Amino acid sequence: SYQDYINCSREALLEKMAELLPEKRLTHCLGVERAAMELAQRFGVDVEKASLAGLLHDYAKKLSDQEFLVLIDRYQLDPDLKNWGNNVWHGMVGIYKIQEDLDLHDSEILRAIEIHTVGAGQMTDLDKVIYVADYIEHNRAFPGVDVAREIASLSLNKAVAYETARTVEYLAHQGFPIYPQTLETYNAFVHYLK
Amino acid sequence: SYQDYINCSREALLEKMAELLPEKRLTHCLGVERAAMELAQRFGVDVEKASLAGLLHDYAKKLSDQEFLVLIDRYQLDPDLKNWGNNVWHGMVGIYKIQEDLDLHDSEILRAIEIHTVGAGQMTDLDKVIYVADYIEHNRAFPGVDVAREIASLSLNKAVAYETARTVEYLAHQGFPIYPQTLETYNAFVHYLK
Ligand SMILES: Nc1ncnc2c1ncn2[C@@H]1O[C@H](COP(=O)(O)O)[C@@H](O)[C@H]1O
Ligand SMILES: Nc1ncnc2c1ncn2[C@@H]1O[C@H](COP(=O)(O)O)[C@@H](O)[C@H]1O
Ligand SMILES: [Fe+3]
Ligand SMILES: [Fe+3]
Ligand SMILES: [Fe+3]
Ligand SMILES: [Fe+3]
Repeated sequence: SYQDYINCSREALLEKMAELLPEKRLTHCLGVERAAMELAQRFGVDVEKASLAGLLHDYAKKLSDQEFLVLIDRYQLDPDLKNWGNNVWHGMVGIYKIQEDLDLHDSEILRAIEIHTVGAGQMTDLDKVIYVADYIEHNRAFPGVDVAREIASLSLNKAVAYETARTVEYLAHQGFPIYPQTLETYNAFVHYLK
Repeated sequence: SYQDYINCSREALLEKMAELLPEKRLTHCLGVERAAMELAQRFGVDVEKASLAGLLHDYAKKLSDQEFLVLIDRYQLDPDLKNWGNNVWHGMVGIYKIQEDLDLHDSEILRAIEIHTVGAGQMTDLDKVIYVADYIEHNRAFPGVDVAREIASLSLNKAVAYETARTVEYLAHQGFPIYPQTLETYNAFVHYLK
């Protein structure tokens, strides 16, 4: 059960999360919970760790800038993080909030949530499941989600590669800064597209 | 004159370059020579340094992999360079060939050619002129070259930002690895797009 990892039940979590997040964000988290489960089954990942990471992944999505900044200092994280924003922080810093609120200490789940947005050059299979589940969960309908879904049905590595290539492409298309760890992911996984 | 910087005349250079490169690549270099001159005038860069860098920028475009690898060892360059290819090498490594063949020692011209493909987080105005001239020279006709040209008529910084955003976008669109120094450029210049 989830109580094996956090300090409350799935139901109590859901109640807590419904306070912290708007409907759409919570529905998305439930989406990722389900998608992570199906991917974990297909690729030999502990389904329960995947489900819980999936549900928790955007837990900290609505922390203010101020709170993230507070968290950066308190946990003495990379000072460069202050030069960034919510996109980077909700996973990379938001893990400290999750740890505070829910007494989550499992290093594998924490890592999966940590790098769900930006990935890393080295990802565990759990990491990859969350990173992909987030992209392909059943409520998303961006153009090309069907291609992501087909790729994720066959290869987790190729799904990571595809998602990261489309993110780098969209960020550059939009003229947004690209967190350098995302490029690390991109360059590690890009060979899989072939 | 060019003899102020290299060991032969412009004419003798052109003869030498016509041997080293196919017509299209040489025509391109002449294109960049002219474009660099016009940009140097507009933005307060020494027109002669700009012209010469522009003409020399793709001098080493057809060195073999083997020669680049030879050059990496001899000049004891970043060993990571071996993990890459022509795109990165012709500027970043090709400067050593140019120095060998033409006795070019001016640090400013060398730097401009060095990073003409990938840029850097810090670029001199000469660097920027070459980086942009390469993109907008009169023989290019890629879709959007007209937008690049208009931007380069008004702002060198914005021209750098635009070119780099389109390169990052195209590399990700194509599924090619992205040399991490290119992202350095992208993230330094991207604010200029606003
Ligand atoms: N390296 C990055 N730098 C900045 N934003 C990013 C990066 N990678 C992903 N994002 C964006 O962060 C937002 C949240 O992503 P996600 O956590 O995957 O839903 C999305 O709009 C992504 O485009
Ligand atoms: N960071 C990079 N990594 C790999 N290739 C690149 C990078 N930046 C530019 N290129 C490519 O290298 C080629 C030569 O570029 P240029 O020297 O600007 O004509 C072009 O096809 C560019 O798309
Ligand atoms: Fe997220
Ligand atoms: Fe999400
Ligand atoms: Fe070039
Ligand atoms: Fe060129």
